[PDB]
Amino acid sequence: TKQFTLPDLLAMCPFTGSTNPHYAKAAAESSAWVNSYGSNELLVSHTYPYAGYEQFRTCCDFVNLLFVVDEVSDDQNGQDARQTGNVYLNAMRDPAWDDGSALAKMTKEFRARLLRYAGPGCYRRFLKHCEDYVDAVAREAEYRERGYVLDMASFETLRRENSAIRLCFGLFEYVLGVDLPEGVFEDPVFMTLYWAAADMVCWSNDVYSYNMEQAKGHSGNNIVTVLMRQKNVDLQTASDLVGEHFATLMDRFVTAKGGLPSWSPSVDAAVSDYVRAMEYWVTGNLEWSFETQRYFGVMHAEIKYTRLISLREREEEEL
Repeated sequence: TKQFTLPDLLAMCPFTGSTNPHYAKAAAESSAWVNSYGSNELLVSHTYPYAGYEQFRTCCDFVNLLFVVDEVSDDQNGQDARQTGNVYLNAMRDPAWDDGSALAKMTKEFRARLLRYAGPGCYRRFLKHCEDYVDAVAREAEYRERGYVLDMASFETLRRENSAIRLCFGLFEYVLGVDLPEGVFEDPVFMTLYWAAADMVCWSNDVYSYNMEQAKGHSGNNIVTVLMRQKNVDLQTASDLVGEHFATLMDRFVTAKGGLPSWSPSVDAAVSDYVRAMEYWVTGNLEWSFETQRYFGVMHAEIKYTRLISLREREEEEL
């Protein structure tokens, strides 16, 4: 198999995306903050287009910090990657903790930003998602250095955490300025929307990044690889099944959305803000994927329309 075509995820997406007007200034400041120790911030602008200046700058700094942790991690063994995670995690959990390293200082800077406006529920859930993320990144490093590909159900549990999508959803309440009450997170209809959206991001990202990951021997943390080995199907079929799974979760989302409970007028208004935020992430991640060069190369703009991934075209650009 020398080429395949990506599923038309944007055709399946009934939502209208937007961008953040504070991108130009806030992205540059966050690029400068990183450098002191633009494409990463574009994802943030697309996924948090409603965020105010200071909240959008916090979001930019946080995603960059994940990109830093992810990139240091992907180049490490299981022992070292776990050590990198514990620096991020200890600096998040413990105000007294700080080993003087660059990563701890970056973490503490972000923590201070988040703690200006984060409520007690946002911070509690966020630390919990920090522990799960670090563990999953550590394990992901362990499995990559061993050659071990997970079975599908084990893989989703792990990918849901090492994607850091629960941390990004975990900023909604910081950006919007409100803690949701615990009963909302326990409602089965709301959990349905949360997981459908979380998984839509994970699955689209994987089919888009598959070609880059496999060129780098990084493709075992990817649903396309898991589908091909667990289902014994070829690459185009794996693509096909990712498109089918995306459209089914999208069906689940638009339908569940129409059925949420009513708590109170102030809680219902915040719930609705949270749901639009999830929709914005799904759509913005699709649009950003063809705007950056990192998944599809120089032709990424044209690939938006052809959806063709070709080895010869790869060989044409590499030469």
